[PDB]
Amino acid sequence: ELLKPRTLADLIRILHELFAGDEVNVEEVQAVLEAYESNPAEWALYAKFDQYRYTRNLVDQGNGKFNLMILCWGEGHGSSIHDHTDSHCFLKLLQGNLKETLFDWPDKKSNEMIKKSERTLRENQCAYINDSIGLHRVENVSHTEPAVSLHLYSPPFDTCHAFDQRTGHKNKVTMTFHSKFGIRTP
Ligand SMILES: N[C@@H](CSOO)C(=O)O
Ligand SMILES: [Fe+2]
Repeated sequence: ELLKPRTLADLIRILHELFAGDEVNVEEVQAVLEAYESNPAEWALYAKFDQYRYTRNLVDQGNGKFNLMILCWGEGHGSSIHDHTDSHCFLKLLQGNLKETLFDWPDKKSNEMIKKSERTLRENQCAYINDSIGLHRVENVSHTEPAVSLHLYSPPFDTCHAFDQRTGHKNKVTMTFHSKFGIRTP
């Protein structure tokens, strides 16, 4: 039974229940993420920005089944075009707006990767991606407003591929945490 999370801590407790088993009900998880109303005081501890690129801040390590983290995007900060390593990936906006651009998996032949679609993700909305859906790029295109997002990945993963938009060629990247549980982890 899905109830509205009252706070980030409550959301975390609910997520531990939803991931207690071996499978994932994507629509239920997205619905509970969306139902949490962002409260900046509750996540300020994790919202550690860097001037030059977006940061990844671990909030909860789940139950062996997922990682929950907060990403902090300065003005103009964005990602590579990337995949999600055979995992579910939910993104909920906590502050600001992000542009998500979708791309198909490239063919083996070298070619420009042309966007398939794009949308603006707005405060409190929860999006979902997985490799079956495609690849994406996520960007804070604002010149004036930093963005903060809450991401849930299941299973957890710490490597992915970045894709060259000009050719479709991929390179393996190791992801790092800027902080864990509020503690900077240089
Ligand atoms: N997947 C990117 C963020 S966009 O992914 O919803 C990352 O975890 O760094
Ligand atoms: Fe992503």
